[PDB]
Amino acid sequence: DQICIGYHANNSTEQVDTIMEKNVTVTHAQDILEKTHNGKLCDLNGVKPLILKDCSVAGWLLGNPMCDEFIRVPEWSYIVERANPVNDLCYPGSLNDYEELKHLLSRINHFEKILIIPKSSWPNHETSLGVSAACPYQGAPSFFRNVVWLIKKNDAYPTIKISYNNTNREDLLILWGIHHSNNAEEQINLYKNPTTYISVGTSTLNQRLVPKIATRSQVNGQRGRMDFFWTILKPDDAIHFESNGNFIAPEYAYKIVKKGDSTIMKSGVEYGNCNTKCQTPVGAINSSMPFHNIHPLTIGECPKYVKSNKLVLATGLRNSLFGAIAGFIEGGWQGMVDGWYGYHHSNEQGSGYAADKESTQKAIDGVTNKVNSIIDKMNTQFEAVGREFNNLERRIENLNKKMEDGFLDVWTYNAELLVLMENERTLDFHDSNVKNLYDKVRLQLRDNAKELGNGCFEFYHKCDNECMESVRNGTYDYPQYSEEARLKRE
Amino acid sequence: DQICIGYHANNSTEQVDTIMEKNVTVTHAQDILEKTHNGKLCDLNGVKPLILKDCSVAGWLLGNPMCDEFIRVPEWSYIVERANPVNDLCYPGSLNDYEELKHLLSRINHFEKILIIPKSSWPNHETSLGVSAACPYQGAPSFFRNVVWLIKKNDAYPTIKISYNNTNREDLLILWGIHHSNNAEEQINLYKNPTTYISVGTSTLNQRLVPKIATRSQVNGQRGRMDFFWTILKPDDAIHFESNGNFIAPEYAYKIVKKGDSTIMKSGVEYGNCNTKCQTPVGAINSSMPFHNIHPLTIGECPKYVKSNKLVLATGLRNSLFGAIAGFIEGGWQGMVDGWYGYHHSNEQGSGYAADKESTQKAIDGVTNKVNSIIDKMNTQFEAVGREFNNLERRIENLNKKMEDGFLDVWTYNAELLVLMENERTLDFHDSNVKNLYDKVRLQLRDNAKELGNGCFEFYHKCDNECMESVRNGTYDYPQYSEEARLKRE
Amino acid sequence: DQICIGYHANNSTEQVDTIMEKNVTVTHAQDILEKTHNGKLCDLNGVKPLILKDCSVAGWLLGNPMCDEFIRVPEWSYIVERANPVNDLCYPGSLNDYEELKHLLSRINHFEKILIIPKSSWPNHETSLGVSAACPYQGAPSFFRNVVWLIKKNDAYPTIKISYNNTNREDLLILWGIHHSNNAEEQINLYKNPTTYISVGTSTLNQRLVPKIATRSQVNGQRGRMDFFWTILKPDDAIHFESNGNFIAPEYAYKIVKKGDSTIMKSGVEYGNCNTKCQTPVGAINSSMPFHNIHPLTIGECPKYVKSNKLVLATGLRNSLFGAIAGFIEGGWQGMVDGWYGYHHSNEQGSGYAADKESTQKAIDGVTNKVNSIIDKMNTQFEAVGREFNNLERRIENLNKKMEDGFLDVWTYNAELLVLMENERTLDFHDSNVKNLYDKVRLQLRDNAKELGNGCFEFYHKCDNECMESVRNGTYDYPQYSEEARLKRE
Ligand SMILES: CC(=O)N[C@H]1[C@H](O[C@@H]2[C@@H](O)[C@H](O)O[C@H](CO)[C@@H]2O)O[C@H](CO)[C@@H](O[C@@H]2O[C@H](CO[C@]3(C(=O)O)C[C@H](O)[C@@H](NC(C)=O)[C@H]([C@H](O)[C@H](O)CO)O3)[C@H](O)[C@H](O)[C@H]2O)[C@@H]1O
Ligand SMILES: CC(=O)N[C@@H]1[C@@H](O)[C@H](O[C@@H]2O[C@H](CO[C@]3(C(=O)O)C[C@H](O)[C@@H](NC(C)=O)[C@H]([C@H](O)[C@H](O)CO)O3)[C@H](O)[C@H](O)[C@H]2O)[C@@H](CO)O[C@H]1O
Ligand SMILES: CC(=O)N[C@@H]1[C@@H](O)[C@H](O[C@@H]2O[C@H](CO[C@]3(C(=O)O)C[C@H](O)[C@@H](NC(C)=O)[C@H]([C@H](O)[C@H](O)CO)O3)[C@H](O)[C@H](O)[C@H]2O)[C@@H](CO)O[C@H]1O
Ligand SMILES: *[C@@H]1O[C@H](CO)[C@@H](O[C@@H]2O[C@H](CO)[C@@H](O)[C@H](O)[C@H]2NC(C)=O)[C@H](O)[C@H]1NC(C)=O
Ligand SMILES: *[C@@H]1O[C@H](CO)[C@@H](O[C@@H]2O[C@H](CO)[C@@H](O)[C@H](O)[C@H]2NC(C)=O)[C@H](O)[C@H]1NC(C)=O
Ligand SMILES: *[C@@H]1O[C@H](CO)[C@@H](O)[C@H](O)[C@H]1NC(C)=O
Ligand SMILES: *[C@@H]1O[C@H](CO)[C@@H](O)[C@H](O)[C@H]1NC(C)=O
Ligand SMILES: *[C@@H]1O[C@H](CO)[C@@H](O)[C@H](O)[C@H]1NC(C)=O
Ligand SMILES: *[C@@H]1O[C@H](CO)[C@@H](O)[C@H](O)[C@H]1NC(C)=O
Ligand SMILES: *[C@@H]1O[C@H](CO)[C@@H](O)[C@H](O)[C@H]1NC(C)=O
Ligand SMILES: *[C@@H]1O[C@H](CO)[C@@H](O)[C@H](O)[C@H]1NC(C)=O
Repeated sequence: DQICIGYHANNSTEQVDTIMEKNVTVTHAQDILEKTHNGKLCDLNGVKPLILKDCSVAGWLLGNPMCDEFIRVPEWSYIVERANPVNDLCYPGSLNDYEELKHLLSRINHFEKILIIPKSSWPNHETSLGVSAACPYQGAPSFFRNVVWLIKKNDAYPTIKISYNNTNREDLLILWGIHHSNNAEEQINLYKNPTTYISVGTSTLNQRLVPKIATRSQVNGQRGRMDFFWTILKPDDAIHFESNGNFIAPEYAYKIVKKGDSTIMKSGVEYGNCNTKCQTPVGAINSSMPFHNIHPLTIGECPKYVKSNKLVLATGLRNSLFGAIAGFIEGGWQGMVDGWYGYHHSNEQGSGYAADKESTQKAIDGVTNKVNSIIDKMNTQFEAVGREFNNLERRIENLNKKMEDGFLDVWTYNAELLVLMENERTLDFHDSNVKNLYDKVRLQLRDNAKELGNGCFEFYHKCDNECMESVRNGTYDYPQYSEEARLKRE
Repeated sequence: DQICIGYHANNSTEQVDTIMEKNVTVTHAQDILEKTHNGKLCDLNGVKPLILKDCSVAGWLLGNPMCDEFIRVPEWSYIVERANPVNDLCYPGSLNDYEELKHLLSRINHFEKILIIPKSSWPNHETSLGVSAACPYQGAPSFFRNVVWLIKKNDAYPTIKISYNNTNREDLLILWGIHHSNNAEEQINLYKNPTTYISVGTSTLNQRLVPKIATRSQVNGQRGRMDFFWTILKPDDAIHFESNGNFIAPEYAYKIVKKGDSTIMKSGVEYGNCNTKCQTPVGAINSSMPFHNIHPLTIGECPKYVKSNKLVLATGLRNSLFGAIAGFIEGGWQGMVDGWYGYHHSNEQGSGYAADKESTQKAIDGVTNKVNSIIDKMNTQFEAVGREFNNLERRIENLNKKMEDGFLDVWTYNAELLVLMENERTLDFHDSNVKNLYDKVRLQLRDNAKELGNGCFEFYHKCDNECMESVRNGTYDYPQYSEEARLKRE
Repeated sequence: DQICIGYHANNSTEQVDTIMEKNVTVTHAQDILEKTHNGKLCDLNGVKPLILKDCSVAGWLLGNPMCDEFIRVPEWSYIVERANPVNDLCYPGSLNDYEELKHLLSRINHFEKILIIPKSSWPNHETSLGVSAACPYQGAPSFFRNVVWLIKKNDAYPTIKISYNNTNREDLLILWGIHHSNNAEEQINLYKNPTTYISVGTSTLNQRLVPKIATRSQVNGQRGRMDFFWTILKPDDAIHFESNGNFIAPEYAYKIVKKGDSTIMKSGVEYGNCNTKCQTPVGAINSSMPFHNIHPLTIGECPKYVKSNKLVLATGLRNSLFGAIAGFIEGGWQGMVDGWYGYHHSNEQGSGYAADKESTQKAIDGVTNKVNSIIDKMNTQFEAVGREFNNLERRIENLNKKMEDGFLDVWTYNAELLVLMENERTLDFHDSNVKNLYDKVRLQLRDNAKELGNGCFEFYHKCDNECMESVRNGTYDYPQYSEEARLKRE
């Protein structure tokens, strides 16, 4: 007749890591790392992204004739740009402050293209010959569609003076440019006037552009260049243009109607007619996990990114330090299904495994609260944001990279170290709960049984099946059976 | 006759937190998080801040007529600017490198304004007509006070050639500007010469400015603009000006006399006739706490800033795992008052509580060192710093924000998780102490007493007051009571 | 007859620190902090650094005559520049985008200088008179060696139009400049033409420079100035120059022939004819430690930098929580040399110390895995990178300093805290191992021996050497001796 104290065992092969031991097989564990993605671009909470295909942001905004698909865009959730878009600037040149514009686009969800300067507004200039073979449409020379390349009419280019007063209640993004002619003859053939300028003024802009007539290398078959500029025209302000040549004038502008969180994503994976709450450039995530290792650059409600390949929290015991688990109790009980700790009883009346629901719920509550506390502390982590730099901005670009990679390393260490330390603490917690139950039965039985040291108490007397129950309840009468044990001794 | 091992209990209501359990009621605790402020701006270590009221830094340095109170400014400890000061550049335009200038002022505590170019130096130019209705003073057109808007005199504007040599040993801040006229007629009416320039040279400066005569929107009633510039003139260098018009000459310049720690605080909170060692834009801090959650931007000897709402360290024990505290000892004793651990005796002469000074003093040292160690580990933390950016520096501004918020989240997690883990260890430390003291007494008594299971030992022999003390003294003589206890065992 | 449990003791004075206690003398300990350096500059894996001595990067690349030593530099590992080099721009002026050029250079291991435009390319210009006493050589006026200050010939300066196509298959760094003359007479005396320009154009570059003819302060005896500019001509692109004066033409250019890891170190420390794998501006490191506190800016396979003065890991035991070590055992054993824990026996055959191999090995494996896990987690620490900023870039310079200092503080805290926390656990780990060993012999001997409480068990029977061994072996035969012990009892 004997009562035993033991712990759960099963056939779980899930492993966890600790500071002192790797690949410790536990009865119960919880993965906290998401490692899977649907491999496709999806709508973000019902709203489709804007996929520019082979067109860049500059080709869309200025109206590269190969980008007609986006002459009018519905509202987007985010913008997808392929890494090296073919249709960028059909006519060689530049777009000033291009990275500051992209940063501004990242906080905009909808444009409305409005005509602000009709071509009828230029009665004394030519508005139909401003085309180039560098900007082909259907094999024929063309140009950007949102601006107009004005040239001379009847061998004259009168001085332009025009003002647009923004009458909408939303800000307007407006683009214009300057053409850099190739030589003094071409300068005259196009604009007649040999010494030209472009003036642009608002309440804050005070720009003067002068053509640079020089020899340059051919790009897209052209030695000329076009330098484009942009501004944000505030609701009740006006923009004033003055030019005697080389003016690429605004025709259409963009009314910024919806502002909100967005990003310009560099991805080439295809749209998949799906919805998600979390998008990465490699694919969407559907997960309640607190961590993921898919990609740093995400948008939406996402898990926290880590470079970890494994993040598994030990919730259960060591499968088959305080000296109980794998100590004087050498192995787990597979026949014990309910509860994490309990007793095995043996007498003439019967035999069976009985769980200690009191000690078990204490352990489940603590183990569960630890998992919740761990998840809660990682709500506020560093999240990378898309910042673009140009070729003479390589120091701040490198500072950016080192900062974003720095924080990511800090949080990767924080997540992996916390799991290791608390896994160790959790295993030691189960070991302590078993010994406290072994000491609960002891100091209650006393010399009514000999403690064999294997976790069992060999009763010198005999126990009813209800006798074993009373100790499991926590109340047991030592004097009632004190007499039978003395005779059994010797 | 018995002796019991037990621990402290009081009417404390303080709650601390651990990884497994929230809201644990302990007997003693140490809050480390200051959460209150006086809601006012104050002097810093006896030095008043420079409150610019509604004047910008630009308005003070150039000398907006609305800023005349700041003509002579005493030494300051920090500068207070409203978020949108209304007295800023009364004549529209810009101040070049204004954020870089604000950055220099953050390391400056006092200027000495000096007259470097008197109006008598302009005998062939008009010095009393450079006024505008955009810069009103007392119901008449006026102008910035520290610069001079020079005009043609007798319908002439002879070329200016002037040098100022810094003969002071202090660095000199000098400001000048250019006026952009509105059309060719106004250019003649103001400065007879139609084609003008400003040249400015030092040992490192080589600047040429040319007015931009174009049409702009009216701001503060003016379609003109004034662009201002600045430089620091080293102690033996000279600045050389040449101009045939549109020149806004210096008159007064600022000698940097005191360099040190200061900040451009942004706040509209009022001055409260107070002194502090620690100042935030929402209020001043008077605390010895190691942490605060008032505001990231502080100046002076301040606590470390965290986003936490609660940061309370456990120092005492759980109020009313090794298995003693709330284990076989069901609860603490209110009647034990001079220590955390001790004994309760009961004999024929009476009863009473006694604290074990040895074990309580060891636990006090360990708990105090843990508190001190945690404060010391938090000595070096991220300190947010005011850095300013303009409308086309939003990428770097966004970089700055994410870095300062990212370090804040890292150190907030560190503070909170360390308090959680160390609070758990502290409670288990108290529980272990009590078990080791229980075993210490169990070691002396052996079979001369009985282990009840609740922390008490029922003596088999008679133990008077001197014998009770010997068990507390650690000098219990077992052989002196051997036979009586053996007789009582029957 | 008697068997004791106890633990190792030695003559160690090594001390570790814990959260609750500092300066704990432990039996064995592992330093993880490197604190020493040879105070010299060395080759990096057999490659000698480029030591510019008193020449700046600008003086080297432009070819300041006082830098001739660096006319043909072999491949380097890192570049060493003094903090304030004396031979910088001998003719005063600037090098544009200098900090960005230094950032490109920090990723370059070898230049091959080539002659791209020889002086024969200038038949109608004077090529021997472009010298200055600001750039002495051998007591006579000279000039930068890689660039040609062209001058009028026969009182004429024909317009220069030249193109260079990069026919090499590697990137080409090209430099050029513009001379700002001092007045209209000097302009004519040097270039005949009063109104001059320089145009430069590539596939991406479209630059126009115009002399600024103004009064400036004398620097190195010159009121004039030279502004220099650079570009990277890609392997099949062309650069086009046009000018009618003030042009400082390229002569030699630098082919980028090896790209690689490198850095521009600021140091006055001497080369010492040494080799290293890890270099620091104050000295070289020869070390296998995982952490060092020498300097944040290193190059090579280096330890991770912290601000700590001490980082020592407890690997062994407290020297002479669970209540065994310095508890009921109360002291270590000097006679016990072959393990951390074990037994001292005493019988009629003699006495002697013996170690428990199993419990010692289990502790050796755990502590070794602890040390390795701590080192492994700190492999991805922040690595500071040298980044230079000019006088009007003080905001981003401060942002940079704060970021690198903030990560340094974060990772210093992580190291000190993890060493503190794991040290405390390790000492407890040993305490628990001793107790579990003590309780292993207990529960096996049972009432066949008496429990002294000082760690020893007094046998009530005769335990010969094999009986003593069976206790260490775990094969004690309880029934064989039971009657002899009950006979000795009472
Ligand atoms: C072109 C030139 O040498 N100008 C010097 C000027 O000579 C003029 C003369 O050519 C003309 O015929 O007559 C007028 C008067 O009607 C002038 O006399 O005379 C100045 C003084 O009167 C010179 O200034 C002295 O220049 C010094 C520096 O000498 C160097 C130098 O070492 O940098 C001499 C070099 O040969 C010369 N470089 C070249 C390529 O010709 C340079 C060059 O002139 C400057 O670097 C360009 O700014 O100057 C000292 O600066 C001294 O203080 C100053 O008086 C004119 O240099
Ligand atoms: C009007 C015209 O065609 N003038 C002759 C040039 O065509 C010719 O230079 C050639 O130009 C080629 C590109 O031709 C376009 C273009 O960019 O596609 C055609 C456009 O009609 C024209 N646009 C305007 C407003 O005139 C455009 C324009 O002239 C340039 O873009 C201005 O920079 O050129 C191609 O580049 C060839 O390589 C080139 O030879 C020149 C020289 O032969 O003579 C002109 O009469
Ligand atoms: C063209 C000209 O030189 N003068 C007269 C115009 O100034 C005037 O335009 C009006 O000017 C108004 C503001 O008038 C001031 C001002 O800024 O307050 C008055 C100043 O005395 C004058 N300053 C100087 C130094 O001469 C100032 C100055 O001309 C401008 O700043 C130069 O930019 O103008 C106000 O803006 C009105 O809305 C504007 O019409 C016209 C019309 O009255 O007559 C001109 O002769
Ligand atoms: C821990 O203690 C705090 C109270 O000090 C509890 O916070 C309040 O809980 C009630 C609902 O139970 C809310 O209505 C209050 O708004 C909470 N905040 C207060 C009073 O400041 C908290 O819920 C407790 N947490 C647990 C797990 O028991
Ligand atoms: C500003 O004033 C000082 C004092 O006159 C000038 O420095 C002196 O210049 C003269 C002639 O060049 C020398 O003889 C003195 O030895 C110089 N004294 C000192 C302390 O430098 C200085 O040249 C002037 N600064 C400028 C840019 O002209
Ligand atoms: C832990 O388990 C995985 C998969 O079985 C294995 O790849 C890995 O090598 C194991 N780690 C160790 C230390 O054995
Ligand atoms: C644009 O029109 C509105 C309405 O009259 C007017 O208030 C405003 O001043 C105009 N803005 C400019 C820059 O002319
Ligand atoms: C607890 O006891 C102290 C002293 O008796 C008393 O000052 C205090 O008010 C009490 N606190 C509470 C919450 O009752
Ligand atoms: C401590 O013991 C070791 C073993 O011989 C010895 O090498 C060392 O020098 C000793 N140190 C002192 C201070 O005795
Ligand atoms: C620890 O040891 C060092 C060197 O012996 C000593 O400087 C320091 O004062 C000691 N610290 C404490 C708390 O005793
Ligand atoms: C340089 O020479 C090659 C020869 O193939 C030519 O293809 C190339 O276009 C030239 N580069 C320029 C900018 O003309």
